[PDB]
Amino acid sequence: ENLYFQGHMKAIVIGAGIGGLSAAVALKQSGIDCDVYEAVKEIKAAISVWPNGVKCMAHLGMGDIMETFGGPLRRMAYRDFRSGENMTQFSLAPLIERTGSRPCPVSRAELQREMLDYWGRDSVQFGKRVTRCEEDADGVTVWFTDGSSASGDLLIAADGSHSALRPWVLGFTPQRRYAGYVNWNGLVEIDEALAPGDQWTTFVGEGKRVSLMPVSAGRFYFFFDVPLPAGLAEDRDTLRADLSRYFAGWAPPVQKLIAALDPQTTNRIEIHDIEPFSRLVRGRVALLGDAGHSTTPDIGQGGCAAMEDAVVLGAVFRQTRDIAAALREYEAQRCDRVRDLVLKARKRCDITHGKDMQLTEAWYQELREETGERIINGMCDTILSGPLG
Ligand SMILES: Cc1cc2nc3c(=O)[nH]c(=O)nc-3n(C[C@H](O)[C@H](O)[C@H](O)COP(=O)(O)OP(=O)(O)OC[C@H]3O[C@@H](n4cnc5c(N)ncnc54)[C@H](O)[C@@H]3O)c2cc1C
Ligand SMILES: O=c1[nH]c(=O)c2[nH]c(=O)[nH]c2[nH]1
Repeated sequence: ENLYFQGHMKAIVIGAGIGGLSAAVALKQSGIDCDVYEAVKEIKAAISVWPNGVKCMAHLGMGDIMETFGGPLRRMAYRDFRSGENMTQFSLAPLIERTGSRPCPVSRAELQREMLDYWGRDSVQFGKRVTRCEEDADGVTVWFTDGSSASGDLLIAADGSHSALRPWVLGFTPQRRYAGYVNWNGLVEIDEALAPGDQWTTFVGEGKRVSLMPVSAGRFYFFFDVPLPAGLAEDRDTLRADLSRYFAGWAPPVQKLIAALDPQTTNRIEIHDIEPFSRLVRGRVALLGDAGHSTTPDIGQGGCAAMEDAVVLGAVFRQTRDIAAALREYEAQRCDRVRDLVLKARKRCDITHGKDMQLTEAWYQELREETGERIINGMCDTILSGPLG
């Protein structure tokens, strides 16, 4: 009856990705007991964690993970696809000073592992795939495909971009929108024949991108973007040849990358987003992370946004036990932010990948005249609009 006492407030968190584990950690900080449920039986290339996300991780008590595994990112450059020459290059030092943290690219595998380690695998029930939630005046209940169910006071749906709970919260089923390009990504060992080990290097041209950024342990996170129709007959077996075709004529470092990579460990993903929602919560249930907002990766803010969601979620429960009031405040704080992030990503996606090839050529022109000041400013804007400023 006094809801502050241990065992009187139970949150059910669905999903053990970045969002779910962040949310559980944040809820626990605010004195709420969480049971975490995850669909897959076992976990299974990288994420750029900008300073807004880093400060969130620090706030959540998980700062050591970022310091330890974050790649040494200190500068960036854009290179011409033919010449391979610098169009613009500059250090990120100024951004790090304005935002208060260094950027931390981290391998997805390592980030996930460390966060599970931190939360503790024993407090996660795997093979638990949620199908339905229902709420009464007393609480909320969810059902799992294996026939079990669980009840609690609060439900956090952090079940990803294909969220099963999302339709119940919204009242309809949003659909994923193909963003018009395909991303190939993976990891390779740092070889300065490709690019500098402390910088994020992107080759641009023809509405395409080839990118390298350092994660931990002397490795590069790499990705290739190509504007393409969805559904092409292309997989890991067709991979090297596909990339060779798509990037014919591109500077030698790119050919070096295509030869260096391992197709068996390289991901090919057709990029989608979802039109932003105007609601994130319903009763005792809140969407968090990709479940509440699904963006293209184009400004590297997807995982950061889920961390931001969690920080705000913990904060709204810090000094209240009125679930309905807390979740309305969560929604109030998050909804405009994640809308802007999805739309910002979308716009950048469209400029980068030649939706209008002239706008794209104009962007390349701006990169030729770029000192770094305008880009740094733009990045700071995105970062400083986060909950921890
Ligand atoms: C190619 C690419 C590059 C990216 N780069 C960046 C970047 O540089 N920086 C950045 O900040 N973000 C980046 N992102 C975005 C980032 O990866 C995601 O936003 C982030 O992983 C979302 O976390 P999440 O927990 O909400 O979703 P997920 O990581 O997808 O986790 C959801 C979890 O829920 C589980 N689940 C699904 N359905 C059910 C069910 N019904 N019942 C129970 N559990 C279920 C899933 O198994 C999964 O473990 C990138 C994304 C992509 C695709
Ligand atoms: O602009 C991008 N930033 C990223 O952090 C990222 N990650 C990715 O796969 N594609 C992109 N694009």
